[PDB]
Amino acid sequence: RSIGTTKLRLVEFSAFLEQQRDPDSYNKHLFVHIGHHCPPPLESVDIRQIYDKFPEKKGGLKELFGKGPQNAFFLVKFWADLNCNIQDAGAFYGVTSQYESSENMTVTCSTKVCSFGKQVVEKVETEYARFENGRFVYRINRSPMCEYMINFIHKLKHLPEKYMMNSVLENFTILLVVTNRDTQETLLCMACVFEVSNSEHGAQHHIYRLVKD
Amino acid sequence: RSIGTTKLRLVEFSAFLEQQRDPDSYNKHLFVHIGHHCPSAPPLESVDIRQIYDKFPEKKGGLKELFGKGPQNAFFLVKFWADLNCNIQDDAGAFYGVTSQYESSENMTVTCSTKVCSFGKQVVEKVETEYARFENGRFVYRINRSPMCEYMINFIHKLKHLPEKYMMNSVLENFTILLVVTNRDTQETLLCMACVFEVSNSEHGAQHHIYRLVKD
Amino acid sequence: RSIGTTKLRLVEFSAFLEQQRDPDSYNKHLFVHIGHAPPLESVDIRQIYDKFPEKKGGLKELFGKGPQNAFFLVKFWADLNCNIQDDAGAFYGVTSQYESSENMTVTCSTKVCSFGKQVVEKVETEYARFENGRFVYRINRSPMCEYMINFIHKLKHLPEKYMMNSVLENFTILLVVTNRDTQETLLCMACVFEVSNSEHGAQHHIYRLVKD
Amino acid sequence: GRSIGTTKLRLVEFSAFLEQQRDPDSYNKHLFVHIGHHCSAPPLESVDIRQIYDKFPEKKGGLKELFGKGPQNAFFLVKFWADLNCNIQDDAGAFYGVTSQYESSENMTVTCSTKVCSFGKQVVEKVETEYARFENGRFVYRINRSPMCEYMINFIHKLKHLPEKYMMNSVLENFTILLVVTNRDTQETLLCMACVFEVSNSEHGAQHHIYRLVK
Ligand SMILES: *CCC(=O)N1CCc2ccc(Oc3ccc(C(F)(F)F)c(F)c3)cc2C1
Ligand SMILES: *CCC(=O)N1CCc2ccc(Oc3ccc(C(F)(F)F)c(F)c3)cc2C1
Ligand SMILES: *CCC(=O)N1CCc2ccc(Oc3ccc(C(F)(F)F)c(F)c3)cc2C1
Ligand SMILES: *CCC(=O)N1CCc2ccc(Oc3ccc(C(F)(F)F)c(F)c3)cc2C1
Repeated sequence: RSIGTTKLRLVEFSAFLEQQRDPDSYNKHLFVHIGHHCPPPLESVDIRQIYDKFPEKKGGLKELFGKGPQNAFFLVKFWADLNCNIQDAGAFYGVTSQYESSENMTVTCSTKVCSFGKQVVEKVETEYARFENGRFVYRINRSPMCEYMINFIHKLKHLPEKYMMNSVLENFTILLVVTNRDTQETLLCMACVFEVSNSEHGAQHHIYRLVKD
Repeated sequence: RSIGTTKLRLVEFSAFLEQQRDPDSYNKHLFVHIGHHCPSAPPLESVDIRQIYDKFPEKKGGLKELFGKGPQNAFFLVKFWADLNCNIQDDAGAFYGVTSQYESSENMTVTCSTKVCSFGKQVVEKVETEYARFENGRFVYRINRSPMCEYMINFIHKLKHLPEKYMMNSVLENFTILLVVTNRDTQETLLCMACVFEVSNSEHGAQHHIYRLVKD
Repeated sequence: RSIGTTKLRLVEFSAFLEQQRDPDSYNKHLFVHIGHAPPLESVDIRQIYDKFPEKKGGLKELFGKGPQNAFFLVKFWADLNCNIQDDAGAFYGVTSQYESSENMTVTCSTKVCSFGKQVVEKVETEYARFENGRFVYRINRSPMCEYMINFIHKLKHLPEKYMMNSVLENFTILLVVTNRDTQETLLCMACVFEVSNSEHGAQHHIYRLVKD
Repeated sequence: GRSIGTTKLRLVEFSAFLEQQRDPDSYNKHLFVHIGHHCSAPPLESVDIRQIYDKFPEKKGGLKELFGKGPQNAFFLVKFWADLNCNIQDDAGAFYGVTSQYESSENMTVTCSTKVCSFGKQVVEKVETEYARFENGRFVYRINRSPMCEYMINFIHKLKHLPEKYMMNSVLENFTILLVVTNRDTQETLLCMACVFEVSNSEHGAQHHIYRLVK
């Protein structure tokens, strides 16, 4: 009941704000987080429902899902924790991700930020395996957020009501595609949709399998 | 110059409070900090060790006995101005810790003795043994995230309960810590740091002043 | 399954030898390792009571207080295929990592036992760090005691593996992880040892400890 | 003693290495080259930059243009004696990497440009942007385990196939690396290292010699 195949598993996804107010003061706030698999079957969602929320030209979600394998494709619903004081104090907006496999491969992680189903920015990162605790580990550590995403978070936090933030987020999505660079095989695909958390616990997520009917 | 000989050099001393308010919220506050930095600077100022003998434990294993055995160039006075500007969230997922790092050209087994003293009498001692790790062309001795004893956690709580820094400084006049790093095999004193404390009133946060201890 | 409960789970256990031959050369050899399928096999705890101490705070007393689902037998096949070139820049160490949903002060007791009698105890207190959505307890590089370093040397001096296995019949390690505040047993690992003859190196088999 | 640094940025670590995992119980790490953290003392020995212009790319964005813009105190020649005494095992989960660390009193976005040059012509460029971490009372810029490009992995293999170090040294006469660390916001050159290579005369050691570049 996690984001993974037999070939690759998501261990960590963390989007955060670090703030160093002074030499004695450090703070780290998590906006969204997914942790490592821990021992019912995963709920399914028809991919046709999200076709308009992602690009559908050459290399689009429909084309990618068509090539398969279908068991690599997940819908991730995020509730973002925006309860943080953005000070004046060096700020760093970052994303940390970790994957694990039994196999050693060169993996390419494609991150596409999408507004009304149109690509606004793509970030491409290549990662090589590291043998830790009896498995091959792939870590993108402290990937800096683009100015688009920093500005977007600022604009959302300016809205006085969470229903207004959720309304804006209806047209905001992120597509994460992890590919074996050598074979061009899709290892993992995460279609990400966003709301703001109202919970005291903070950031939440719900994972679904993507299928056709 | 720095807290260091040809045999051992202090790289880092950091006393801190970590607080995890919730799964999305982490904070780390430094109370005191020393780092080693490449000098641009004069030799370290001297203090007569006779002036501080009453502020530390004496008789067998005491500062006078340790300084007598030498070497004298291993002995330093450290004046700390502690940053107490932090919100203790009722110790909700709180960790009080000390990180220290030393470096040497030699591979040694080092023993770090910490004696907390009230009016010149030992109130608690902590002893830690460290083994070298060869990192970046030097032997490194790292105590990572050593937990503070309950005496020190309670003491910090009591100080922060005082409404004025002048009241905290009055209490701290009679509070000292003696740090002794020893070669466990030869029993040679590598470094000795006699530590005295005030609270910082600076905007920048924690401050420190290092002196050599001499006899004259 | 794995070594864990709802309250605490073993993530990593490694016993190793590091050697720094020169400034450009570093080597690390693992003797034994555990990293986190049908349900785990059961073993009757009565079979192993004589292999561990049974006075006040002993295995029978600990198992009696429970919970029983915290108690495991770990059979290790140790990889002794390593050139102890010298103790020349050599470090013998143990790394362990545990995870829990709860924030606790955990006490890790390690008892080395010869013919069911304690020869050395190491007690290590660990405080949580919240990493990747869980509380993590890491003993990062715990130095081996001289007893264990000398024991490994003496075993490797024997010309045949059957002789090493014979000596190891009367050697055990008891690992007890306790909530320091409540004194609840979180995990107990009763460890028994053979030498590996496998090309793959170190192996292990985990069992639940039960009464019948 | 000798240190690659200015008042604005100082090299703490440069390490090029090979990690090998022979089996689940066996790990090895070999350093090819290493520069450590180092601190009155006299000036560094000088080299006329005109002598090395042919050994690095020139015209627009070139070493002459970079040195012209300055500051001159940011420019260093680094002679490396590489340790190639290592057993490259057959497909044994190998990782070829470079680890670098810089420190500053100032908080900056720094861009590290690495240009591998054969006969003074760029064969590969790697660009890495690093953001500061405030650690032990300073801003630290760490590129941890940057993977070596196939060109460099293949080059190390081909050199090690030669039966004599003097033959490797002959090949290395036309091999250089240019490291340029830039303040991304202001486009100021913080540090420039013009790197030349020999194989070490030692059985098991790596060495280096640092020089100032002058006109
Ligand atoms: C340039 C691309 C980039 O900076 N990204 C894309 C990857 C990524 C994924 C998740 C997050 O985290 C958030 C945080 C807050 C919200 C908000 F505003 F509440 F909806 C998010 F949608 C996503 C950042 C990035 C950064
Ligand atoms: C059991 C010993 C222990 O926990 N120690 C001794 C070593 C040590 C050194 C320094 C600090 O940091 C502080 C922080 C604040 C004050 C205060 F409050 F100003 F007095 C200090 F005196 C010392 C902690 C320890 C912890
Ligand atoms: C002082 C205690 C100590 O040093 N320990 C106890 C914990 C521990 C657990 C496992 C190992 O690893 C080995 C390695 C080899 C053998 C051998 F030789 F096969 F018997 C073992 F039994 C255990 C070391 C320690 C170290
Ligand atoms: C794609 C660029 C790359 O992978 N690089 C360039 C940066 C770098 C710097 C130094 C080293 O280390 C060596 C090791 C050995 C030799 C040799 F062959 F002996 F001369 C070197 F020249 C350089 C690697 C890189 C990797």
